[PDB]
Amino acid sequence: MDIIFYHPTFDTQWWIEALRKAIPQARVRAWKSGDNDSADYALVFSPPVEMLAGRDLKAVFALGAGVDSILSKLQAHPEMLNPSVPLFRLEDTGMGEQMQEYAVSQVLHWFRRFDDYRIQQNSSHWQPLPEYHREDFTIGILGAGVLGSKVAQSLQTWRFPLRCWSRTRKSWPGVQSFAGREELSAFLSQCRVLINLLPNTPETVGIINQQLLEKLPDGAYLLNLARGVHVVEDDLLAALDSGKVKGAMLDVFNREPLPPESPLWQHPRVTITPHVAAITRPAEAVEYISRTIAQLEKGEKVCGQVDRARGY
Amino acid sequence: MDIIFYHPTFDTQWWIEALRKAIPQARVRAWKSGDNDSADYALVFSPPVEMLAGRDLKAVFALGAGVDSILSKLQAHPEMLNPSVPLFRLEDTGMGEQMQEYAVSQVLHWFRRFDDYRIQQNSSHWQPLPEYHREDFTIGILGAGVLGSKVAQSLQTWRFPLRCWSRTRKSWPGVQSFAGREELSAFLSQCRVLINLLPNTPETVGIINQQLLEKLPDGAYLLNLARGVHVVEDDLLAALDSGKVKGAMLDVFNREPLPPESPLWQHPRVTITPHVAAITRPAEAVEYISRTIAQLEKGEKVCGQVDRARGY
Ligand SMILES: NC(=O)c1ccc[n+]([C@@H]2O[C@H](COP(=O)([O-])OP(=O)(O)OC[C@H]3O[C@@H](n4cnc5c(N)ncnc54)[C@H](OP(=O)(O)O)[C@@H]3O)[C@@H](O)[C@H]2O)c1
Ligand SMILES: NC(=O)c1ccc[n+]([C@@H]2O[C@H](COP(=O)([O-])OP(=O)(O)OC[C@H]3O[C@@H](n4cnc5c(N)ncnc54)[C@H](OP(=O)(O)O)[C@@H]3O)[C@@H](O)[C@H]2O)c1
Ligand code: NA
Ligand code: NA
Ligand code: NA
Ligand code: NA
Ligand code: NA
Ligand code: NA
Repeated sequence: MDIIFYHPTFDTQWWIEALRKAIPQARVRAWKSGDNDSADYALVFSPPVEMLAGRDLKAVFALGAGVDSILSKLQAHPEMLNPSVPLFRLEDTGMGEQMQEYAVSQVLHWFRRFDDYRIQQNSSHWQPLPEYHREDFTIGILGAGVLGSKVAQSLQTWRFPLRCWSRTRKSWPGVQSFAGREELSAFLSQCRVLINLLPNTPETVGIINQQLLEKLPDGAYLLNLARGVHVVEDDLLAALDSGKVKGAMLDVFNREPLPPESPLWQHPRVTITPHVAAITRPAEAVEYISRTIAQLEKGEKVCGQVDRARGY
Repeated sequence: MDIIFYHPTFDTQWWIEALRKAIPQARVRAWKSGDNDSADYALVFSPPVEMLAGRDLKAVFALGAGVDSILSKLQAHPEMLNPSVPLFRLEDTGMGEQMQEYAVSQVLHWFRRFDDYRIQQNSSHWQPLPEYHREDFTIGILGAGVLGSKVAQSLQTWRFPLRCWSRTRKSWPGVQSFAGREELSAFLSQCRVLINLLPNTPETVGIINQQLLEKLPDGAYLLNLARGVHVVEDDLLAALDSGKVKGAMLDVFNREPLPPESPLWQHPRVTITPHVAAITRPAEAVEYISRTIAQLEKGEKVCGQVDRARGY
């Protein structure tokens, strides 16, 4: 088999050698413009149209969890990916654990009021604060997917009440499952902490807006780990200023790098990380890709597959 | 049986009623000066000498995990507690989990470089930082006791390399156990994060000093959850300023409330909480005390007992 690889910023030489070692029967090469030699599999991130267009590939692997950019690209250039080509994405490959690290750290951070103590430390002010209680600290997770379930599981360890929201019902014992736009209000009403792990689709763009934020309990916390387009930044700023939202930690934004004029940077109740919540671990991705190719060759079921009509 | 209760700041009425409900055969009363009526058990925090002196109690329960103040008090007033009186302390009663919340949150906080991103956010500066790796993030725990083991266990969940230090060898699979002054250097040499859960004894006062801090790897983190007397604050400040210690989160200090003149308050790399790491949960303490009295009455073994010669 022949594998073509393309990523704009990763260590291409490392990946290619690791793929050769993991799939010894594969000829693995870096794709450059002009290469129209055959390929059975394409491993891509932000690929050019010319790399995929008119290729009857056996599969394409998107080297990330989110596929919103490939899809919108294929939207603008429908000839980029023939409809017979299955599209795969990275399911977990270390991003589950990284999302758990981020979510558990910050949730405990808010629950133990380290944000308040930091404000007080700024004034050299010593004052113990009343403790919060698990019953008042229900955590709602917006997507209930590969990453959503991982986060939920890690938070169950800490005995927080848990609820998730998705398109289809989930069966997680101890997590109250909400499904559909019609149940979104009920879900929101108890979320002391709202964690966003939705994919970017037309049905979810802008979903965290004034209408959503007003359904939250007062003094809620927003942890946006998914895509910046999910949040209407002005509505968030208004909810922060009214006390509706006590605090927000944001890893993604409508424009990235977040422009320095944005009020989010210097807002006392906002924490910013430069889109680093979860990046794939190359050794785990190489294991996942070679295992998936192997299952494809054996006729076994794989499932980590992107539904291009559904949008994720 | 007769129980006398004394605490300077807790809700005495709540405790007394909860103890009555949990031990229905007990007459439970709040101790006030002048009360020399009989008592089988004393539940005390920071008691006056007059409450205990010359009483042939069946047991005394210190309403906390640390007993350094009762002991030093009994040191200054040897008649306060007859040597036949067994002294008990609160083992866990919810402080294990609270120490796990604090330790896991901050360790992940440092490991994911949220401290660096916060510095950068202060300048509205957007920059992803190289990730840290578990192999370089060994966590050492200074005490290996009730709270030390709880913290170690919660950190094992996250796959950090773990090592503990104590007087006696421990048998925790996956945690490398160090014991005695003679092995303290070897223990320190790999501690990327040093978590202090020692009791305050004459053998441990001042142990975190220039000599200890220089044995640490560079860019270490100090998390002091035990007693302020363990840390020589000037030596810590010097290690912070030289880059030896990247960061310190401190819940306890040599004087409390930490005086506002202390450089710790405004130091960029120091986080301060007003001695709130772990407080006992009254319902869990009442359960532990009544269960312990019950075991004492049945002749079973209890063990949560303070060794007054040893100092903890
Ligand atoms: N560094 C970073 O910040 C970072 C890293 C990785 C990923 N991410 C983001 O995290 C997202 C989640 O990844 P994942 O692997 O967990 O995705 P996933 O397994 O595909 O899960 C997505 C979840 O969103 C739900 N969903 C989709 N559309 C919906 C709608 N209209 N209404 C309600 N629920 C809807 C799905 O419901 P069903 O279960 O019913 O299908 C699913 O539970 C990615 O899409 C990516 O944008 C961010
Ligand atoms: N809010 C707060 O900040 C807060 C709350 C609760 C407790 N604390 C502090 O946390 C401490 C720990 O409580 P705990 O219940 O975990 O106590 P513990 O079960 O008695 O454990 C103490 C540990 O320290 C070790 N140790 C004592 N002296 C030593 C020495 N000279 N050299 C080496 N190791 C020594 C002991 O070793 P062995 O196992 O060999 O005996 C033991 O493992 C308390 O004493 C208290 O000061 C703070
Ligand atoms: Na390339
Ligand atoms: Na993409
Ligand atoms: Na609680
Ligand atoms: Na009292
Ligand atoms: Na004490
Ligand atoms: Na790692």
